[PDB]
Amino acid sequence: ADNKCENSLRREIACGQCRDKVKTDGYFYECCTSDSTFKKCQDLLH
Repeated sequence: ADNKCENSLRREIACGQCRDKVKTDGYFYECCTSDSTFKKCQDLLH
């Protein structure tokens, strides 16, 4: 898929945080193109 975050600044800023917390390389690029993966990240930030 394409980089959704590239179009949504919020999605980019959000993934950036989880990328560090989750401590998983590629996570940022994964959640950016993964609606399901965002669910988990949404819980952590919550």
